[PDB]
Amino acid sequence: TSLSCKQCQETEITTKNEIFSLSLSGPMAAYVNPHGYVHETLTVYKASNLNLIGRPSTEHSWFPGYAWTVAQCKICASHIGWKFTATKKDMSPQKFWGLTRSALLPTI
Ligand SMILES: O=c1ccn(-c2cnc3c4c(ccn23)C2(CCNCC2)CO4)c(=O)[nH]1
Ligand SMILES: [Zn+2]
Repeated sequence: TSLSCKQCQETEITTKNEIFSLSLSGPMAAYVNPHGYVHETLTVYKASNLNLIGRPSTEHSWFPGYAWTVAQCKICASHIGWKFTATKKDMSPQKFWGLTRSALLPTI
């Protein structure tokens, strides 16, 4: 139960027992960005070895209620996913992560 950066390979990002379904039609979804490109994601509660980058934004957020910040590998600066943060106190969970499945190992 261990998932790692695909590019540098050594770095543990998260474990499989951190996965959860917030699509509610699965933990694994696919979302389209503004330019029309499709990203196949995986929602997890917790992840580490990630440098965040930029302010949280809600421009075209895939989870309404939440804002997204870009996330990268500490080591190789490879784009892993985004971190989602709630915009009010009442929501739950308050924060989680949406990771690119094709950026992790093993890919599932
Ligand atoms: O919830 C999410 C998570 C990530 N994204 C996302 C992934 N790639 C982009 C992206 C932009 C905005 C959002 N995203 C652009 C649009 C044009 N101006 C620069 C930013 C270019 O690439 C979301 O759209 N929603
Ligand atoms: Zn890496």
